Amino acid sequence: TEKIICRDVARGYENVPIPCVNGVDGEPCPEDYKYISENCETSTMNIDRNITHLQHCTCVDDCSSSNCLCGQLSIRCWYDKDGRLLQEFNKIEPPLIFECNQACSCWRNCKNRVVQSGIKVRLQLYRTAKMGWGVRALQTIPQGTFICEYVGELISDAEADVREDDSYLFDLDNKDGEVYCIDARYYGNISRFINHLCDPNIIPVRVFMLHQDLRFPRIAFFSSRDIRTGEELGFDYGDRFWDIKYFTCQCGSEKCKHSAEAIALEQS
Amino acid sequence: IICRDVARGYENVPIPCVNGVDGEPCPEDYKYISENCETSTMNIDRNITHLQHCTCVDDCSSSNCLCGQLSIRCWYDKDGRLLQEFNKIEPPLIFECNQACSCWRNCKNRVVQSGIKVRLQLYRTAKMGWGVRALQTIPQGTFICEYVGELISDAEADVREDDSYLFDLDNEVYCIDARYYGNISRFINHLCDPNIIPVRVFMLHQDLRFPRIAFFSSRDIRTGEELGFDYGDRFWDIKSKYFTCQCGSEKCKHSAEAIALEQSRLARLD
Ligand SMILES: COc1cc2c(NC3CCN(C(C)C)CC3)nc(C3CCCCC3)nc2cc1OCCCN1CCCC1
Ligand SMILES: COc1cc2c(NC3CCN(C(C)C)CC3)nc(C3CCCCC3)nc2cc1OCCCN1CCCC1
Ligand SMILES: Nc1ncnc2c1ncn2[C@@H]1O[C@H](CSCC[C@H](N)C(=O)O)[C@@H](O)[C@H]1O
Ligand SMILES: Nc1ncnc2c1ncn2[C@@H]1O[C@H](CSCC[C@H](N)C(=O)O)[C@@H](O)[C@H]1O
Ligand SMILES: [Zn+2]
Ligand SMILES: [Zn+2]
Ligand SMILES: [Zn+2]
Ligand SMILES: [Zn+2]
Ligand SMILES: [Zn+2]
Ligand SMILES: [Zn+2]
Ligand SMILES: [Zn+2]
Ligand SMILES: [Zn+2]
Repeated sequence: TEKIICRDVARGYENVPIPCVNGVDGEPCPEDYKYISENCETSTMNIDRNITHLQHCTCVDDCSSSNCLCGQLSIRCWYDKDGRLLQEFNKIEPPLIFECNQACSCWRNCKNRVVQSGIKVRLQLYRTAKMGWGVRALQTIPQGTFICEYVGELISDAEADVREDDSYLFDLDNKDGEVYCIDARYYGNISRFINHLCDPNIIPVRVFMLHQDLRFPRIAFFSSRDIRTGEELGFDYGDRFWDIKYFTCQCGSEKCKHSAEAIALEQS
Repeated sequence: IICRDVARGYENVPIPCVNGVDGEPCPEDYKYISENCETSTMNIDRNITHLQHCTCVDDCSSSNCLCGQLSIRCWYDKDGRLLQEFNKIEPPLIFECNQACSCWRNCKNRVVQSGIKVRLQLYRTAKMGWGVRALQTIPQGTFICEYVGELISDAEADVREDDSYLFDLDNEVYCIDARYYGNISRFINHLCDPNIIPVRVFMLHQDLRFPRIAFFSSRDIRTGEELGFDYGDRFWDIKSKYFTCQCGSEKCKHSAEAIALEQSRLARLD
């Protein structure tokens, strides 16, 4: 039978509790990491936090106009009235989102402040059948809804290359510059338990909020379609992960590109 | 009511602005910010491994909370008010719980980080310009607001024309300048009979160069009563050559009447 291992893995740091359940085996709630709601540093990253370096808008409205400088920096503001990404949003090659900040003239509740307002959907940490821990939806989630942020430890490329466990690295590669990582192995949030799906229902987006240091985008997961209740969330880890990894994909999708069956067909 | 919220929704509560004295509109010669900002490379030590934290599995109400111990004892009661025994003359540093603690976000040692809870008003006074008054009764030791401004160096503070909004952070001295960037606390006037006290607090970082200033009530504050702290003699030694105190207290130490009595006491002596 299924039991509640923990009422809130986030210890009240989120807008909503993120409980933990297991109805598959006798493995307890994971405790081999530190839950953090916001990205942390373990060495000086010299993030540019200078308020005068912030590009901002002069909006006296709710930032719903074509004239919002912040919306313009993002090509257009991609959020609708309810905070969901527009259907026209490029899901394959997504643009950078520049949310409003503390230097804008607008209010804290303007239409360009979705990711900075945190988690709004009901999520659950649960034990899967062949992928260990996973994250599923406790409610129906419409397409373009913000889910959560890929929160971890901000580390350099030189540091990522010295780490034994690389199963929690998110790459932050820019146009023509530096390489920085988010490692969610020692420090991370709920997104560290999101598994790979060959048919994914969430997409990662590079977002800027309180700072605009281009070497440090924050990763926001948005639904890439309508998600049913109980449905497991997942994004494509990329071919680099499957080229690196010892274990085959257990997503079980009919359109699975990284199963042992699919791998053996490609080699043949 | 001239403005519904001077904080543009950045606070837990709206901070409205009123004027029933003159024709001056609500102030717009500054940028409202809910949190301290930087205008130069400050590099506040934000390394999570450098954080002193507790191992509390409870709500941090015990004598065993390391964070409470760093603060001598946790000075907050069940309701988040400072204990009566709290040294109001020479206050200790408060080390609130942080993201490295094992406790929950709603533990008993997280008062200042949970922001403004009292209903405040920005209003026009009779002889002190803009001031901040209470729209509710406030019990002693209640957290009011933070002295939010721009984080600047001593060398920078010495190069600034307007020094009427500087808060000193001495331990290498740093300042909070609330002239260009600031919050509601930038309108808190000086009172010779003060009802609020400043306290140095540490929360998400423990870079001792940058304590955050928290204002707590020093006594029970009636509704409508203007909030104010003692700016210190250093301010009145600077600013007396230009203006005198208008707090109107019977125990006023910086009124033109008090200044003229001291100069007459010295001329009678030597
Ligand atoms: C297979 O998993 C990844 C391995 C990665 C990896 N491997 C290095 C190889 C050298 N190795 C040394 C001990 C010899 C250290 C580890 N390196 C890097 C950056 C790349 C730029 C240069 C610095 C390092 N990123 C990775 C990202 C990976 O995940 C990809 C995204 C999907 N993740 C899954 C969970 C969250 C999102
Ligand atoms: C009169 O107000 C103050 C003036 C100050 C002041 N003045 C300097 C003098 C030199 N001057 C140069 C043109 C030569 C530049 C300005 N300097 C400093 C520090 C001292 C240590 C080294 C850096 C500078 N602190 C001050 C604090 C003050 O307020 C005290 C508290 C009350 N405030 C009221 C609002 C909120 C709290
Ligand atoms: N589609 C998939 N097939 C098999 N294993 C998967 C998978 N997706 C994720 N995993 C597992 O999850 C790791 C990435 S982090 C995901 C959280 C993890 N399942 C946990 O229990 O902590 C992968 O390295 C692998 O161990
Ligand atoms: N007790 C007092 N007597 C006379 N002026 C005062 C005062 N307390 C504060 N002030 C005024 O307030 C300044 C500090 S900032 C306080 C906010 C200010 N009253 C405003 O309208 O913006 C002082 O330099 C002085 O201009
Ligand atoms: Zn705008
Ligand atoms: Zn806006
Ligand atoms: Zn904006
Ligand atoms: Zn698969
Ligand atoms: Zn504790
Ligand atoms: Zn605590
Ligand atoms: Zn603590
Ligand atoms: Zn006075």
